Amino acid sequence: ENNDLPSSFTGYFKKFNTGRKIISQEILNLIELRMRKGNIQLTNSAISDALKEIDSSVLNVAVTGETGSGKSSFINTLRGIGNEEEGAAKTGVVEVTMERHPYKHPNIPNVVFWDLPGIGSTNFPPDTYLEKMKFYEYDFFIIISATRFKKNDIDIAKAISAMKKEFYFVRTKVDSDITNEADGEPQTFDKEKVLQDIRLNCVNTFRENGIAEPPIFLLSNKNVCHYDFPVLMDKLISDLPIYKRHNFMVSLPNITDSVIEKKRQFLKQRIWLEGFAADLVNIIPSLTFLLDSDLETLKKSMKFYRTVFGVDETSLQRLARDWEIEVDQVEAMIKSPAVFKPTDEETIQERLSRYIQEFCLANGYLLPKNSFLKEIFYLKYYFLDMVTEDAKTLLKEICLRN
Ligand SMILES: Nc1nc2c(ncn2[C@@H]2O[C@H](COP(=O)(O)OP(=O)(O)NP(=O)(O)O)[C@@H](O)[C@H]2O)c(=O)[nH]1
Ligand SMILES: [Mg+2]
Repeated sequence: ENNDLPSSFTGYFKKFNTGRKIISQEILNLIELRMRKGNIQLTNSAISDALKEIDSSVLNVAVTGETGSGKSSFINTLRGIGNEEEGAAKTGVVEVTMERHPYKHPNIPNVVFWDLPGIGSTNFPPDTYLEKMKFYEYDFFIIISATRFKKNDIDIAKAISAMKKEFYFVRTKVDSDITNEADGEPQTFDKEKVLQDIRLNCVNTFRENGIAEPPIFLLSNKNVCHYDFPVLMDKLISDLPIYKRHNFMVSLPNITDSVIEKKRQFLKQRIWLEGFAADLVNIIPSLTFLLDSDLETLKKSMKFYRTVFGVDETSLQRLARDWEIEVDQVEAMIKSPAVFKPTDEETIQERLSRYIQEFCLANGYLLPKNSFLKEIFYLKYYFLDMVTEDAKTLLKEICLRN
């Protein structure tokens, strides 16, 4: 195929949708220009900066609404926390306080959810409210409502729109409405129709009050991944500057296979980046000896991936708790927990040695003839596929246990 490095390096990213790239074209060109000239110190530095930006990226998400709107369950769902685990948002807690309480993401501390007090329980008018709540500090400004449209909510929307700014409308408890129509309306019932009506009623409420009509999302916290949740996350990511997508993408709850699959694609681009900033070699990866200086990097990488896909230690026992079984049985459903557990069958070195042969037999080296990433990186790809698979497996169990 292509025996050119600069060319092969950037040729890799065309394997992802324009919106699922984690680095801009411009930045990608910078890296190539340097690489083209052969200036190794500068191309490593360029990549390094690019990853520095991605990581240091901070994300502030503001969520507002009246009590019982679903505001807590929402924020907790976006953090992978139960509605009662230590560090969860509680109802009316912020309302009484009358002050915004932040909630850093457990694994991605750079992602912050700001639970804002319902304007109803504050002696602040719309504009003063936003002012006190520091509106221009959030990347996202969500307004959450349930079945009844609150007059307060309307005024806030009216203030933001009149301000020429944007916000998202997350309507919850849609499940309640579908169960009510099904009950009283035997045949004249249809979730698809009920859904449509609820949506057009939100649309008009905004139009009627002279609001520009924002992105609307109907959903249920008593059964996420079922309605506009997947769409909600796609929209949120799409509205982000490229460099901020990575951190928010990997933070997202693993509610569907697509979310999970989208996470893997992002990380497959990070490995490639790390692989090159680390500099290529001419020795076949399966013929290398793994140093402890490497086994660590790989143990650290595995802990991160596992956490990102919710198949780590905590997440596991948490699931054992629900299903009333034990972690063991759970770890027996997936593969990643075993990787670093010494068994009578083989030692770490022996196992990782095999993973590299299998990976390259199935995927070949990803570069031009006699060019290779350092072994340590092919293993990350391997770990990444294993974790992705595991998350998917467990997600099936979660649903298979209704
Ligand atoms: N059926 C159903 N219930 C929901 C949904 N979202 C939240 N709830 C329910 O509402 C209760 C509490 O909602 P919760 O999110 O705590 O309220 P809150 O909006 O956060 N209060 P606060 O606004 O003060 O933060 C729980 O009983 C949960 O069943 C939903 O989409 N469908
Ligand atoms: Mg709350």
